[PDB]
Amino acid sequence: EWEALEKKLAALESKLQALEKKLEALEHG
Amino acid sequence: EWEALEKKLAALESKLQALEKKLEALEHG
Amino acid sequence: EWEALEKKLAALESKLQALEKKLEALEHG
Repeated sequence: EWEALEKKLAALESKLQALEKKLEALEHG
Repeated sequence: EWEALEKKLAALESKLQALEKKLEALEHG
Repeated sequence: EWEALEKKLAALESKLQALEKKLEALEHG
């Protein structure tokens, strides 16, 4: 159970990283 | 392009909330 | 609107991180 839950956090976290990579490229870029 | 980022953010939001429901649930009842 | 996107991002990051210290509470005993 915990592993499944950490799994999810880590996959969202990747996704928030993705989008964040995109914004700060538009802004000042 | 703003709209695309906008949709994406909203889908990330729905996911976290689902995750936060899971956590409140084990954590609270 | 572009700033708005930026604040919505910090707030889901921040929240992801608060969920993690929550999961962590649950596991750690």
